[PDB]
Amino acid sequence: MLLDEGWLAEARRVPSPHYDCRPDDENPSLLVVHNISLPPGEFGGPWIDALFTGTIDPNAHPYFAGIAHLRVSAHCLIRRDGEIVQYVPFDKRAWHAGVSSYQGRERCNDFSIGIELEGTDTLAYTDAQYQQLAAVTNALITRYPAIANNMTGHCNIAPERKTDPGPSFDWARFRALVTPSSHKEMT
Ligand SMILES: [Zn+2]
Repeated sequence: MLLDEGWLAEARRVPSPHYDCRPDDENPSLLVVHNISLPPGEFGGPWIDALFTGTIDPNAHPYFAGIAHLRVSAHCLIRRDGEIVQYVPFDKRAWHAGVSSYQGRERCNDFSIGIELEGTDTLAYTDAQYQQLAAVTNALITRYPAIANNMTGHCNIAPERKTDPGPSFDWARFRALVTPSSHKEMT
């Protein structure tokens, strides 16, 4: 994949206005697949911008209203129109999940330099996302090799048929395109 100034190339730079710090240490290389929307990169929905400005009202549900108090920071957010946004480079650890576990490894927090996908009410995801994500993932695997067999989300803690409250990211398409437990070297 292209890299420019040691930053991820062909992406929109949106470095989060307040990063996190979590007291955990596991090698950062986990791919997180789920449809979320939290940061106001580009949209016209006032709820997302209200979070960052701070005027969010405890109406939607408790989790979102709760976590508002804590700043958020993702890593690479791919929007539903096949766009790549980058919030928080490989320098100064982020937080965007709560908890997740895969292959007898639980991550207490989203303490890994993965990806996150963004959409709004399952608005057309543009298959292009999967293709471009797979390209980024090829680079990321070649950087830190884990992701090649470590793809999960927040509901994929055990059953891969669910990945969040809205998967539909075609596990057969993605797993075939990405490293299929072959076309790898070293480990
Ligand atoms: Zn999630």
